[PDB]
Amino acid sequence: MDVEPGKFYKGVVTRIEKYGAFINLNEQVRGLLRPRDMISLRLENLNVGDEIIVQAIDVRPEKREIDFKYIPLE
Repeated sequence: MDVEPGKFYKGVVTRIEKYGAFINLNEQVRGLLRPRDMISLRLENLNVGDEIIVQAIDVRPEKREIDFKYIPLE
């Protein structure tokens, strides 16, 4: 699966950082979910293995990483 900037995807939380949560979308696709981009869910309540529905903000090939945004449209 490939990821486009602005499309809707579900991902799984790998680890909780003090500045966000790293989430995998696909075998070679991982990104970062930041707290100010979160609506109903806070980093403080997220656990390793939780499936979170997010929208892709920026997909940067040069960086191989993606920004995630939390939406009430789950």
